[PDB]
Amino acid sequence: ARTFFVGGNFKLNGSKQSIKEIVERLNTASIPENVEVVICPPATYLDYSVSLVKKPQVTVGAQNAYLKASGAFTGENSVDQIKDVGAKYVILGHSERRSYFHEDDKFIADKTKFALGQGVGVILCIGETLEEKKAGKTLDVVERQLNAVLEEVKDFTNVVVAYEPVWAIGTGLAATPEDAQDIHASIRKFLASKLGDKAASELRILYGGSANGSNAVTFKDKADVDGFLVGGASLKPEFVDIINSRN
Amino acid sequence: ARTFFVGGNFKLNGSKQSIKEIVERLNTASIPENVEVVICPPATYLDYSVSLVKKPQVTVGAQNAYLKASGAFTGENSVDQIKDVGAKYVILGHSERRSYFHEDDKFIADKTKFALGQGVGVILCIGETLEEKKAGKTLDVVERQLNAVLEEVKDFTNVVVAYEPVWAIGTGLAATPEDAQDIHASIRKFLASKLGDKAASELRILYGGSANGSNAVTFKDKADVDGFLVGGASLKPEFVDIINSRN
Repeated sequence: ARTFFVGGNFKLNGSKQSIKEIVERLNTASIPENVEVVICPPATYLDYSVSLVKKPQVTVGAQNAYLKASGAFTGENSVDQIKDVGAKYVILGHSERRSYFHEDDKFIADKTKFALGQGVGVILCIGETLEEKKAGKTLDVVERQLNAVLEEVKDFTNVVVAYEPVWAIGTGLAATPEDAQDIHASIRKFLASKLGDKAASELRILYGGSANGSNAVTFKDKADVDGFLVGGASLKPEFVDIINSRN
Repeated sequence: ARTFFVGGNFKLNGSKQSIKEIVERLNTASIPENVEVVICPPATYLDYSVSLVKKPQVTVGAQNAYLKASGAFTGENSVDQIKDVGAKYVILGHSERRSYFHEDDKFIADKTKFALGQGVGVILCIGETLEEKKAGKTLDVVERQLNAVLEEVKDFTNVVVAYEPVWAIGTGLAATPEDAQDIHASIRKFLASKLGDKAASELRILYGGSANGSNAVTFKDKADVDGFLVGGASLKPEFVDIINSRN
């Protein structure tokens, strides 16, 4: 079956002291043996985070990387350097980068192929805005975003897809577990038409909307929801509750 | 007088092993007592670099940071993280980010004001392209870039300016020490009209064109060249020669 996957996107937050607390808590926490947890701290703390982890179920990932391993790209992160310090994943296509930093569909596709090629797992993010949602373009958007990646990537074995309901950010709107199940199902069905039912059935699709200790359990019976890409809750003790939400 | 300043921009290069070698060499190297050396490794190696440095003249800097200390900005570096791990500087406005990552004049200005406000030193980069050079817009460009920063920054005490002759990168053209002295003098005179002669006389203006162990010495008698923002050579043993180029 698809292994429950909980990613923790710290975003631009954390210090050596606060992250030490986050990791030590995970080191002593009682969590399922068959769960995959990936904490994603700022690049400045990747090495340190890896050094602190003493839990088999926990690995470390970066929040972004470039499409080349090295070169004259001042300010970027490299998947090879991420690997060098012991990290195992990289978040690509996060809505905050597609919007604020104008990373287009192909940029994300190019980064994904490169990361996978260097042996680094990818937490691929997709999602539509409120405007796109109201225009009834939800499927058109996620399909366009995925299609771009499919042009460069044929194997999603080392990939997990995170659906971000951008339309629910600061809009006074809220996505429900039913909303998640519906779109995850459509996404899985779409990817099956492009990669075949088998690959589609093995792909973890994570809910990337507001996920916390209080509401994680409300998604436990959604068949096509295989985990989460947690936001601010990943910096708190309740992150452990999310990991145990399907016990 | 102005203290000689040598920055080493590693760009997207390095491994824990290679950086250890670079830092250990600087630790045991014979360098001037009155020189400020700032090595700038990828964010992934900032903490490790600081931990290895044992030379008083050597400090560490990041290659880029956002204009906020924390928040929902997945993939960015924060000036507070720089301070947290003992780093002291941040490179802002490097040509590679202005071009490839579409960072405009105001974005750099905002980042600079924020970085300085947090007590982090800034290596402010400016420079014109081949087209701008050919159109004789060199001065118009550097002045435009600086003016944007001046709108937000009124004190350059904790700033060092790096002039990048982008027009000499992969174009078949080469800048000379005479070219550097001329533009540096013009930059200083311009800033003097805005910040006053005293502030301008204390400002370090670094040559950011191709600078290596072989040609560093050719800039020794140029009164307005106060140092370098070294590229590829900062990854090699000759970086030490650049640091000693004015003995």
